[PDB]
Amino acid sequence: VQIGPAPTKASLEASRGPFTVATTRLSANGHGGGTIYYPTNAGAKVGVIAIVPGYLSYQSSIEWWGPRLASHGFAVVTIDTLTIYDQPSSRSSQQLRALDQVVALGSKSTSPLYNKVDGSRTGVMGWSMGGGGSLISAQNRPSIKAAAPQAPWNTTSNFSSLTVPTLIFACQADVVAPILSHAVPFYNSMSRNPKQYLERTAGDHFCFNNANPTVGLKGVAWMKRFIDGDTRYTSFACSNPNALGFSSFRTERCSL
Repeated sequence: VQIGPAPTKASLEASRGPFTVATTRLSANGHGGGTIYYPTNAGAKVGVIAIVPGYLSYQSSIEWWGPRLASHGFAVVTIDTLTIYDQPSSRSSQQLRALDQVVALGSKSTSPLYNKVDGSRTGVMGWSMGGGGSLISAQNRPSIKAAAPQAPWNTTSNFSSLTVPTLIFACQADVVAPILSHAVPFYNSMSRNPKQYLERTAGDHFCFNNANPTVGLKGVAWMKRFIDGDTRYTSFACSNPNALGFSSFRTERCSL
């Protein structure tokens, strides 16, 4: 599907895409509740992205993605977890529940999301333990169309089964999830999928939590290309962004 205008570097670096963003609450049901960001004027049904925070953290740590992605044509739910101590596998379960519940609101005539969402097109994102959780979600539910975790943290690194297109945002100087034992092994384990690695120069573990323009371009382009199948975004999704402030870029099985 092709939603919205032809993309440009400027339009993807901008604070917002073309659409106006509303919100509605996701009640706590097997997670800590969330906010659903959605476009009011996409003109067609949109896919769903669920985003999960890190250890000891709340929705605010991942919130900037909500309006950013929603304004380009996605329903984006940012959740709190059952507890702030929850580990990656629990965060994955909660993320999948949030996806399913947003999809179900799209079929509820009393929901603001009624007739606005397409449950056949879904993605997962998240930070830190929620980034590990997003890789776990993609591993456990291969019908997901795209994953784009940031500063992912996980105690194991065998993501070789993944078939989901996966972009890893990595923080070069991360002390919490050091890249040589977390992000890089996670990336290297993958061989069956379109995949990408983008590393922020001298970044600490929180380096993706505050709305960088290249990060925003990449996350939207990856989700457009792989959730929507929108080949207008292939060049933005697959290319080195050639941006100041990034120390490494790698991609495979992301052609043209």
